[PDB]
Amino acid sequence: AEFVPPPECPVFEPSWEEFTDPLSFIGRIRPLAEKTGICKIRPPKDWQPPFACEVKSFRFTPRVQRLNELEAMTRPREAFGFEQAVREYTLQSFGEMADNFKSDYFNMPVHMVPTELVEKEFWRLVSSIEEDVIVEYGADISSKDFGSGFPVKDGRRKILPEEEEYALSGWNLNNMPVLEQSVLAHINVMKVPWLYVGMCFSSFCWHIEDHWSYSINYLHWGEPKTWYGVPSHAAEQLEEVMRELAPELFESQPDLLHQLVTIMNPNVLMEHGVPVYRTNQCAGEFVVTFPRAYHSGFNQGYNFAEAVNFCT
Ligand SMILES: O=C(O)CCNc1cc(N2CCc3ccccc3CC2)nc(-c2ccccn2)n1
Ligand SMILES: [Mn+2]
Repeated sequence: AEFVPPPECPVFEPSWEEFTDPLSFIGRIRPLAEKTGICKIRPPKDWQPPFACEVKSFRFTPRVQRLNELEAMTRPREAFGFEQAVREYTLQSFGEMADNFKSDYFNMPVHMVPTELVEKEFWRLVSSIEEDVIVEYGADISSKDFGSGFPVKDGRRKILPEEEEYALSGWNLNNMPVLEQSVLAHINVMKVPWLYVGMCFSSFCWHIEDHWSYSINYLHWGEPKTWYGVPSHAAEQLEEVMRELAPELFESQPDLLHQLVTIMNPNVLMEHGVPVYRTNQCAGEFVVTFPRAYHSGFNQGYNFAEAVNFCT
């Protein structure tokens, strides 16, 4: 049985007038987008920010992902835990590895592999015990390490005159409001975007953000990032289904720890009555996750994303 793609989440193509500030736009589209958990926003055609990361020094140690680790629990192999150690890549060397992996895996040029094929094969590999596929995920790279993907007027990197509008734009993830209101905030006497370098099959589990926060994600360049989302009204329904289908050894684990391994086929959630929506986030497009909207996904290939939590 092949994977059945969930219905598509809403995609918005705002005009220049509607693109004037994100918080007003997200607040207007919320009656529809909050019913799907996630939504995609395509900026106007002429809105093309530069890539402002320090590429000459960009290096990272991506985490190793055993895609079928949950299904493998039904088997202890000899010397388990020593499968593959983490290594350091550059932005170039990671891309060379990523493109070579995908082209070798599908026996096709990387740009010719349909998004539906990677999606179908990803969910087959997750539940396969006959094949052990291992990928790497350059996740949790702080924008403070090598700079944000967006230009920032902090004096650390040169900004051309035609790039200044992107350093001051409200859609620049460094210009999103992040300070939550509370009484403690008036008693005590800092959040920044995070970067994610992906390859084919690199994935993130079903989870919600801390404090049920909104999140916005921008794909600077590369192959698409495939998303799955669940609206907040079905959050407790997903949690009960996920706990019933997770291994019994993890069923009583707290949410913050359970979310570290929650890779689950969306078709199984949909069969249990959970509404799920999907999207392919392409280069230059935004994805907004709404409060308490569970979401997961994987990368179609070598790409570079930036994400931050924002408050309303
Ligand atoms: O890849 C992207 O574009 C962002 C995907 N979303 C992620 C991705 C992500 N990472 C993906 C790598 C990974 C893989 C497996 C388990 C945990 C993690 C955490 C880092 N972590 C988080 C996270 C962390 C803390 C609180 C809330 N969210 N969110
Ligand atoms: Mn997250």
